[PDB]
Amino acid sequence: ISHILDSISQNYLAQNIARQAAQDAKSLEFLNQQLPGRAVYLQLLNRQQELNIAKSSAIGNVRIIDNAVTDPNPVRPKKTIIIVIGVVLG
Amino acid sequence: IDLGRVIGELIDHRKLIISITSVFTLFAILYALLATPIYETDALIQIEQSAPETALLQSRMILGKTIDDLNLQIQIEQKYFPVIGRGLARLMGEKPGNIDITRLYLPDSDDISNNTPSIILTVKDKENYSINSDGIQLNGVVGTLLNEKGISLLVNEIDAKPGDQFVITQLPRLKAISDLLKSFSVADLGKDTGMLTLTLTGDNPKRISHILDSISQNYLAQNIARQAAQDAKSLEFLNQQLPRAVYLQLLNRQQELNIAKSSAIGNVRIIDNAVTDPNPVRPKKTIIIVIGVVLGLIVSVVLVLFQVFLRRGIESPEQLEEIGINVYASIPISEWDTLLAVGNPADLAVEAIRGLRTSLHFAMMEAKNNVLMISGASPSAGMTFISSNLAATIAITGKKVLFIDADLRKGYAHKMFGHKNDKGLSEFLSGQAAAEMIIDKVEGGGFDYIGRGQIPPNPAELLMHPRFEQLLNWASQNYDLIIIDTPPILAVTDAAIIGRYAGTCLLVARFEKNTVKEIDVSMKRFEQSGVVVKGCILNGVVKKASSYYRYGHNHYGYSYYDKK
Ligand SMILES: Nc1ncnc2c1ncn2[C@@H]1O[C@H](COP(=O)(O)OP(=O)(O)O)[C@@H](O)[C@H]1O
Ligand SMILES: [Mg+2]
Repeated sequence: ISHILDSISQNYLAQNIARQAAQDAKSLEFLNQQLPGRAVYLQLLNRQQELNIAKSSAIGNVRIIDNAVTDPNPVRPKKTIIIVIGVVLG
Repeated sequence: IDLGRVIGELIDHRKLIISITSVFTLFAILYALLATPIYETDALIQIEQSAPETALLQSRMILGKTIDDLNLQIQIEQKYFPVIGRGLARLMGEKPGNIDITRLYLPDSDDISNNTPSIILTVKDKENYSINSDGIQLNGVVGTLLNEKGISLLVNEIDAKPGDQFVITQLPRLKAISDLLKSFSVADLGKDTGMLTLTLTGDNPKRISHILDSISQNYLAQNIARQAAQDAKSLEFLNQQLPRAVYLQLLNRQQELNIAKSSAIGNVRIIDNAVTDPNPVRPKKTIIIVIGVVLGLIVSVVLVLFQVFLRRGIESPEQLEEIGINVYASIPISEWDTLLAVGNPADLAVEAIRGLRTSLHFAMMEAKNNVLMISGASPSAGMTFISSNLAATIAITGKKVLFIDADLRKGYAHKMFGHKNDKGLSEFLSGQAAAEMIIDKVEGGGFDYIGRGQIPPNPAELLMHPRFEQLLNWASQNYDLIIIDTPPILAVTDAAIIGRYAGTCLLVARFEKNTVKEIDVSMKRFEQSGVVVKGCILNGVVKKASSYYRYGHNHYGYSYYDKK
């Protein structure tokens, strides 16, 4: 469960940075599909790199302060409340 | 009432309680098993709020687009003749047949009520099929479309077995939308987030996921399109406004608006495409069966609670003795035209009649004569059962007993003893028979008996004849005991006439059929006519736990024999 919670954290970490870039990635996606007067072609090249840098540097909103560790004491079953209820119910 | 009373009542009515509860649980289980399972699929939508988006998802514009895409106005239902044929077919492991229809145009009757025309498709094989709307039979084949009789139908990929029928309904577009809108719900799940949780329920697990995907995609296309439209409208005017430095400046704005429209991206977003939860959400079998048990119990309890508060019959001899009525015996029901005292002398009811025989030997002493009249309140209370068996238990003790069947109305003692039916008590009272010709011997008995004879038209007036007292005065010298069986006193007055010549009179009370006031009314009707009723005989007692808790004793009696 500690390996799973580490995977969930890292996937959400890798995924979150990607999400903010997704708005600029879709713009970059259509720009690459739209790369063919020449002065405008240079203006597109300036937008071409600006979308490359924005996507690459767009990592934010998620920080993992602590990695997953397992509490060695089980949370269930709660032996004391079970035995106590066993006495009282009996 | 207390704990013992109610627990005894529950023990006594345990058959009723168990049967009613089991019927309720059986109905609950049959519903939980035969009800069609309804699944639920969910998608997650994340808007870039989320208030106006909900009403646009549930609109007839978005939902109506899904009905057109998936042809949700073509309703196909497997044909099952009963209201349970679908559920049991699922239990038998039969996979439900499904046919894919891509084109359906019915003749559109559109009459006063049936705005939804319907046909019935009967699968003949994997390839061809039949159609019958109103008896008109039409043969169709997968592939080749059908345009006949004003009926357009295109069936693709019949996945079923031959013989299966299907009801194909072409419901109106609004009805298809209203059905979808009824099962389709939208939520926010955070009340602030841009997340929308689209859920959809239905009996088909695969179909509802295709529908929720169509709804989501349509909503996604529309949402993004609107954001795209603003930039498409500006780029539209730019294309309309292009007429050299400003021209190049507009060219930069030209592509900057091309990129935006191309990028698109609605504020709304999809994070999870629709998948169906394989566990049905309805019917909830556990809560249905549990309610079936609990509802069956509270119904069984109120019925038992009613029968307890409504019953008025006698429950124990104590009820009769609270009024001052001596109960000389309590005869149990004999579970065994025969005399019980002769057929089964060891019966528990004969053992109780022997206890009456010894109780009478002490009560019939100090009486005027040896004549014992046995009457009762209501018919079929056991007056003939007790008097005839009491005569049999006194006959084995070596006494001469005469059993007179003075029930000139419905007396059947002659049938119970073996009869020469001629010359009974009627023929004697009417003067057409001598006292010696009417006495007959019980074969397996030990006592003589006088039958009623032919039913007279005036039974109560015959018993008033002075011949009846002459017969009793004559028989009282040739017999040690005369037992007179009579009709019930609350029916006719015959017993009050006969009771004038009987030294001892006993009433027979039926266990649950007679009431305490009914027996008190009977004893006071005798006393009003000069007949002193010595006591009562409670008849037909059954073993009941309620009597053991209400009173200390159930008054049934114990079995005492050596088992061999
Ligand atoms: N304690 C009993 N046990 C078994 N059967 C009984 C008992 N009392 C009556 N019966 C039966 O129920 C019927 C009613 O008895 P019956 O003598 O005809 O009633 P009555 O003369 O009071 O109208 C009879 O067939 C009788 O055999
Ligand atoms: Mg009778």
